[PDB]
Amino acid sequence: DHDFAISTSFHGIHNIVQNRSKIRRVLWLVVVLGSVSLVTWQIYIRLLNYFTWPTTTSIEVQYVEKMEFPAVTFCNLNRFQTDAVAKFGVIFFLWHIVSKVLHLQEITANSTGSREATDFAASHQNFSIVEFIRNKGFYLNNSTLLDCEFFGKPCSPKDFAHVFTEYGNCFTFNHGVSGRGLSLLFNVNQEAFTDNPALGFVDAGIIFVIHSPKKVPQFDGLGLLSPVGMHARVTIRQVKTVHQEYPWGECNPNIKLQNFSSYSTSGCLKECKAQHIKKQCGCVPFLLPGYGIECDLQKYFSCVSPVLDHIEFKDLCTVGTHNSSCPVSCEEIEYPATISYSSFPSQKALKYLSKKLNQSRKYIRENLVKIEINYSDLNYKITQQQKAVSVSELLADLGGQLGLFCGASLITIIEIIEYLFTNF
Amino acid sequence: DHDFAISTSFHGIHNIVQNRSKIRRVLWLVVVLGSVSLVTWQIYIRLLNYFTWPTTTSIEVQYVEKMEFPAVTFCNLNRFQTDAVAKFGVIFFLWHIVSKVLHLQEITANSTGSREATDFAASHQNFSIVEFIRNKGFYLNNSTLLDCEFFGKPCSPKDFAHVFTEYGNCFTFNHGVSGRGLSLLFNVNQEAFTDNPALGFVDAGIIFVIHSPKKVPQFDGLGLLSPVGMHARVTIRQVKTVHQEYPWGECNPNIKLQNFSSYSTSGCLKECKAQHIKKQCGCVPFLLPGYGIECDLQKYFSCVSPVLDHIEFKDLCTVGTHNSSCPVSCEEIEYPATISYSSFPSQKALKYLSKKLNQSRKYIRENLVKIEINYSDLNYKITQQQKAVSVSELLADLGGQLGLFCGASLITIIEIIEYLFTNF
Amino acid sequence: DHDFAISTSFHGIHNIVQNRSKIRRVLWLVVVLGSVSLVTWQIYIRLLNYFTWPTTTSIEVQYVEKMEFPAVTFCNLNRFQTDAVAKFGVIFFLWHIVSKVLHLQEITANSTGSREATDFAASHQNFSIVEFIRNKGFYLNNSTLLDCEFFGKPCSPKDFAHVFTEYGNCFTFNHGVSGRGLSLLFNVNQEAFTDNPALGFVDAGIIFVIHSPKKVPQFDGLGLLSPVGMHARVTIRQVKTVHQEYPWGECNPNIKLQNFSSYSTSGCLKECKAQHIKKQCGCVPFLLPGYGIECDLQKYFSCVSPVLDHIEFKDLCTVGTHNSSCPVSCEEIEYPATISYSSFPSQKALKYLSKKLNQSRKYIRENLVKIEINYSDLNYKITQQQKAVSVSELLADLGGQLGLFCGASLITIIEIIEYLFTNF
Repeated sequence: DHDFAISTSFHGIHNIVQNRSKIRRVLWLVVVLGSVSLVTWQIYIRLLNYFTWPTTTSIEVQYVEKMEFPAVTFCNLNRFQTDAVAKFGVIFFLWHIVSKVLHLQEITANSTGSREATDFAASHQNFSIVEFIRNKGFYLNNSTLLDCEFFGKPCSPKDFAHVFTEYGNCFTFNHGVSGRGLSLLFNVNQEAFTDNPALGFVDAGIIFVIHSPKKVPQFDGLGLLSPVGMHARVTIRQVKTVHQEYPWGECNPNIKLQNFSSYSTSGCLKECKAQHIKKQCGCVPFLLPGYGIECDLQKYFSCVSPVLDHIEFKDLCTVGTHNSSCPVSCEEIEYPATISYSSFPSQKALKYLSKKLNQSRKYIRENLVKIEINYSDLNYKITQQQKAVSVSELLADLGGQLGLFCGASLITIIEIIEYLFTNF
Repeated sequence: DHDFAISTSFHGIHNIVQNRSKIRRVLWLVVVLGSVSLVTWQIYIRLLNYFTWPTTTSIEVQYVEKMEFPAVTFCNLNRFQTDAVAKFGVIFFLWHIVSKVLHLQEITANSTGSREATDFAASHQNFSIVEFIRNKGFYLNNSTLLDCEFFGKPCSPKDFAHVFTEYGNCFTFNHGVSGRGLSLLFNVNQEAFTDNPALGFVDAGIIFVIHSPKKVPQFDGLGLLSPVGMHARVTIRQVKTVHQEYPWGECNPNIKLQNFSSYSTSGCLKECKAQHIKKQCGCVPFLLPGYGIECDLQKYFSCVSPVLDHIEFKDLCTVGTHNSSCPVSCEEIEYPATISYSSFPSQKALKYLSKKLNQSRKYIRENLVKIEINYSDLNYKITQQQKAVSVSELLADLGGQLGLFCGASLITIIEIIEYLFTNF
Repeated sequence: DHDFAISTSFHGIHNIVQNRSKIRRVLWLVVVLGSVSLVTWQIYIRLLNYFTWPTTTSIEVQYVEKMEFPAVTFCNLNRFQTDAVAKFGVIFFLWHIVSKVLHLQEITANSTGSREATDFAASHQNFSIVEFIRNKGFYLNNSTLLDCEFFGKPCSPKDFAHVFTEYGNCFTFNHGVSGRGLSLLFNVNQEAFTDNPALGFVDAGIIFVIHSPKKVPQFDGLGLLSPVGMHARVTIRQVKTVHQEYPWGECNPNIKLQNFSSYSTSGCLKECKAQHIKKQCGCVPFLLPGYGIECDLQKYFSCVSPVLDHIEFKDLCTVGTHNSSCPVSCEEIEYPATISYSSFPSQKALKYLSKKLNQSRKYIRENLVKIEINYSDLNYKITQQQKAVSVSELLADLGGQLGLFCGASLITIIEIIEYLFTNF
C-alpha cells in the first residue's frame, strides 16, 4: 500500500514521498485535503447555480428588403343605424347583455333598461340578435370608404373581411418598402349612425387595432383611436419576443388549441371561457367561434351572465405565469405605434371635397377621417430569452472548479481506489 | 537537489529526467518557462479585465394577474379664478417670482410687472401668497369633475389629494385587471378660470403626470397634455430599472433623505436646493416640504431669487454621474405612455350633455375634457445591470489561464520551494 | 520504450505501471483513450461554436449634465404661394415629376396633367424649376415665424438654414438642461399658400423631422405632423446603437462617401442613386448634392424617370443586410418621440392674439401652430453588439475542454513524441 500511496499522482502525495518526514508528510496531506475540499466547494456552488435553471437575454436588430405588413381591423365608434334603432331602443341593452362575453363589465339588474330587455326576451325568444346586427350595424361600401391604397395601388371594399366584435360589424384588412404603407379615407356619417350616450360611447371617430394576420383582435382598452376632422399618421415597427420552457421561463408548448389552431394567449383564454360556458350551460355565445350550439337569447340572461360572474369571482381563468391556465406563448409579435396629427380639411381642399361629395361645408369637417399606417424601419427587433447553461456546458465548467487547486481528474479517483484497498 | 528537481512534478522537469541530455534538458526547461510565462500572461490579462469592474445587462418580462396602478396628478392649464384676479393683476408676476423654485426661468428685472410686484411687496409684506392661492386657485368639486371611475366603480372628489405645483392647486389620485383603468370627465370652464397670455399659457386643457404613489410630481416639460373637446386614450406599461454601486454602475445607496424618506433623484435634488437656500438665507419657500420657517415675501425678491441665480450659475447642484451631488437611485420605475384621440362630443351625445348640464351647445364643445388611462399589458419590463464577475468567479477563472499550459496548481509552488532551497 | 512509456506523465499510464497486469494495463489505457477522446470532442464543439462568430448584446443608460440637442427640419404642408400658381397650374405636375428622385411614386403617363407638363417642357426647355421654387415656395420671416425660443433665449429666422425637400423650401434648425428645449409659433397662412387637392395634400399644418446635426432629412412617411389650432408637446430621448463587422454583425466600415462625408445609410443610398443616374444619363437632379451638371428639364421626362423605374424594377439599390449595396452604419442615433396635444387659442388668449396680430377671430384658429420639443432625461440609452469570443478567449476556453478529463497540456504531446518513437 505504501508503494501505491507514494506512487499516487498527487502534489501532496508526491511531496509526502519527497520529504520523507512525519511533519512534512502530514503538512502536505493536509494541504491536499484542503485543496480538494475547496474543489468540492466550488463544484457544489456552481452546480447549485446550474440548478437555478439560469437565463441570459439577447436583443438584436434584424433586416429584410421587403417585410410582411400586419393586418388591421377597423370599427365605427357609433354602432347602429339611426333608422333601425329609433323605435327599438331596447336593442342597446340587449347588445350590452350579449357582449358580456367580451367586455366583462357589470350591469345593474334593477335598471329600467334591464327590465325592458328582460321583458322583450320573455316575449320574443325566437328573435335572433346576430342576424339583426349583421344587417343594421355598421357597413362598408362606396358610401363609407371613400378611398383606400395599400402600396400605391388602389384598394376596394371587397378586400375587407368581416368580423364581429364589441362594436359590431368590425372589418379587417390584409387577412390571412420602407416609410410606405396603407392609407384610407372613411365617411363616419353621424347622420346615419348613432349610439346611446347613456351607456357612454359619447365620442365619434374610427377605432382600430393592429395584429398579426392569423390572430383575432381584442380591442377593449387596447384599441387605438382616430378623431373626426384630422389626418392621423401612424408609424410602426415589428417587435418579436421569444421565451423558454417552464424551468427557464414560462412557455408551455404542450398546450394546443381546438380545431388545430396555433397557440395564442388570447386564444387560450377565450377557448377556456367557451369550454367553461359550454360545459356548465350547454351552449356557446355568438361572439366566439363555432364550438357548437349557439345559445338562445333567454340563456344570456338566465345562464351566461351568472356563469361569467362566477368565472370572474372564482378566478377560474388566469393568464401569464407558468402555473396559470393560459401560459405565455413561445413567441409573440407586437406592433408598437406612435401617432401624429394634422388638420385634414385644408380650406383649399375643403371646397374641392365639397364639390366631389356634393356635401355641405358643415358636413365634411363633422364626418371625414383620414388614416395612414406606415413602417418606420425595414429592420425589426427580436428579443430572445436563452438558457444560460447547457448540459454540455456543465461538463466544461465542472472541470473548472478543480482549476487553481490540485490539478487532477482521474488521479483523485485513482487515489480513491488506493484508499479503498487501503481501508479494506 | 538533483533528486528533488528530477522528482518535481512538471512536464518539462519530467522530460529533463527522461531525456538525460544537456540539449534535451535545456529545451524542455525552456518550453516549461514559456508555458508558465503564457500562464502568467493570461492570468494578468484576466485580472486587469476583472479590475475594470465589468457589467452585463439583462432585460426580462415579468407577470402578475392584478398589478398596482400608478398615481396620477391633474392640473388646470388656466391658473386663477377670473373674478379674484381681474382687479389684482400683479398676482401673475408675484406667482411667477414665487415659483422660481420650480420653473427656474429668468425674469427681466426692468419689466413693468416686476416693478409693480416689488412695490406691492414693499407695501403689503404681511400678505400671504399661499393662503391666497389655495383659495382663489383651481378647485375640484361636483362643478368641475363631472365623472370619475377607477375600475368600473364610481369615484368622487374626496378621493383626490391636494398638492401645490407650478400651476397651483394640483390634485392627485391614488395617493399612498388588464386593458382596464381610470376614466374621467373634467369641466375646464374657461368662463371662470383664466391666465395671463403675456407670460404664455395661451393654451387651454388638462395637464397631467404619471408617477409612483410615493413620489412627488415634477411637471415642467415632462408633463402630458389633453385638449378641450377630444377624448384622450392613454395606454401605459410599467418599466423598472436596476443599477449597481459606484465601482460597477452609479448608484450610491449610502445617501438618505431627511425625514427618513426613501431615496429619489428628484427628492435629492430638491432637498439639496432647500438646504442651500435655508443655510444661505435662513428660510424656505412654500413649494417645498416643511423644513422650517416659511420665507417672507420680501425675501423672495431680496434673498431667494439671487440665491437661485447663484446656484444655477455655480452648478452647486448636479444630477446623474457617480461624482454628482444627486446620484441615480438604486432602482427606478417609469411609465411610458402612448396617446390616441377621438372627437369627444358626438352630435348625438352633444344634445344629451347639453340637456344634462343645462349648458349651451357652444359651451360644452369649448370646455369639456375626457381622459382614460389604461394598463396595456399585465406584464412589466425589468432591466438589471449585473456585476459580471464575483470574487468567487475570479477563483474559478484564475484556473483557466493555466489551462492549455503546464497543468499544475501546487506543483509550480512545489518547484518554487525546490528552487528556493536550490538557490539558498 | 517501456521505461519512457511507464514514466510518461498520464493517469492511465501511471496506472499501467502501478498495476503491472495485462487486464489492468488494458483497462487504464482504454480509460485514458476515452478521456482524451472526450477532451477532443469538447474541444471541437467549442471551436465550431467560436467559428459561428457569436455575439452578445449589452444595453445601458449613459448620463451628462448638458447634452447636445438634435437638429430639426420644418416644412409647410402647403407648397406654393397662391398668387404665383393660380395661372400656372402645370407647376404641380412639373414638381411631381421632378421629385420622383425622392418620392419614388408612379404617375400615369396618360393623365392630362402629364400631357400639359410634357407640352410645357417641349415649349420652355430653358425654364429653371429650382430658381422658381426657391422664390415662389414657402418662406420664413417675421410674417411666418411669430416666435422662437431655444433655451429661454430669443431666436430669429436668420438662425434657420435652408434646405430643399419634397415640399420645397424646407428650413432646418441647429444645423452643424433637462425638461427644457426648443419652442415655436408658426403662422401657416392658408390665405397665401396652397396646394393641389387632386394630388392629395388635402391636409394643413407643419411637418417636421428630428435628425442628427450632420445628416440630411428624409421625410417621406417618416415625418412627424402637427395640426393647426393645437399646441403640440413633443418629448424625446436620444437612442444610440452600435454594430460589429461582417463576421459578427453587418457593419462594413470600409465604404466611404464621396466628398469625404461620414458614412450614413441614407447617404449611401442616395449617393448610389446619383451614381447610377449620372453614369447612365450623364446628369444629376437638383434635389441631390452638387455631383456635377444639373439635368435639363426635358431629361426628367426622357431620361431620369425611365432610369428610376428601371432602378426600382431591377433592385439595383439595396439597404441593410451584409451583402446589400447600402450596409448598416457602424453606429446610429435615433430620436423616438411621444406627442401630446392641447387646445392652442385659449378664449382669453384668443382676443389677445387677435389684437396683437390685428387678425380676425376666424383667422387665428384657422392658421396658427405652436410646437415644443423637449428632452425627457439628461440620460440616453446605448445598445452595443459585442463579439462574444476574442482570440485570446479561445485560448482560455481551449483549456477548459481538457478540464474534468485527463489533466494535461504538454504530457499528451510528450506521450505523442513517445508514441512517435515507439512507432518509428
